[PDB]
Amino acid sequence: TVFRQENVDDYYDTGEELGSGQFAVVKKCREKSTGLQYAAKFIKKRRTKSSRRGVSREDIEREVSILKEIQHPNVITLHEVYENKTDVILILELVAGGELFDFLAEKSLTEEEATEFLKQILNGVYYLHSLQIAHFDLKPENIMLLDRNVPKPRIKIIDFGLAHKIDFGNEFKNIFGTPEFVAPEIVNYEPLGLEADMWSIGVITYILLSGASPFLGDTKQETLANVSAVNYEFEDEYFSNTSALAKDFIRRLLVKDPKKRMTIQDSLQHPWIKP
Ligand SMILES: O=C(/C=C/c1ccc(O)c(Cl)c1)c1ccc(O)cc1O
Repeated sequence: TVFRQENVDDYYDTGEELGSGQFAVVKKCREKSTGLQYAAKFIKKRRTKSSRRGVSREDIEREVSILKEIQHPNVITLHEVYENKTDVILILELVAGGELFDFLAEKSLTEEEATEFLKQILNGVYYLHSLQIAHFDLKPENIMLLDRNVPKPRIKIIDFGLAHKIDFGNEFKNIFGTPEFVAPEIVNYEPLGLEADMWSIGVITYILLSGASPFLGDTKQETLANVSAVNYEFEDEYFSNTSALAKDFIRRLLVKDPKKRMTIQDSLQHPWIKP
């Protein structure tokens, strides 16, 4: 599938950089014809078949195909896609209130603050899972706020670079996500489904309530070994005034067997969440 091959600079002006990774950079931008503002994600293309630099066209097309399907308050909206010899450029909804990763460093959250964020994450994931889309990269870096200067900020899941359609209940591919947040089946290179996202939600919830990462080791290999062994505990110093029901919610997500883990619907009916 081909994208718009006019020069993006003829239609947009770019500004502040919003983020930067191994194969992508995201810049704030403004569409010349409308004055509306967006985030432009420049993805470096692979230059040869057998290369390890850049992103394969199959991977780029999968991300675009998923973004084109989704429209929900808690996920980004794709506006346009351009390309040239070097890059695919996704023009995405601008979310300018900063990361969930940065806003937490300003403050642990109370259970009310945590559940206000968490309920929005669960709503966005409920939408994705209803469409059989696994995100495969849920972590604070990928959760951003629309406006951080309000008491209950609204959030959006802002990237879909590892997301996959799960039309057979599982997909058998390597997911090189962040060790602290990936489920045991990712660590063990097993078939992957929607359940992997629910594990990641459990990790996010643990961090929201405590400020501490449940599986983090001193090296990536230690973190991955901790995940596979489900080597985590609730430290009293961090959880002494956290409710038992909040711990129960986490405990039912950080479950090695994906079939025994809470689903997204289970998580919305769990007594900590259900109104
Ligand atoms: O920084 C990133 C995300 C940014 C962002 C910020 C505001 C927005 O509205 C939108 Cl859509 C995205 C990023 C994404 C993918 C990747 O591979 C590497 C990265 O660094």
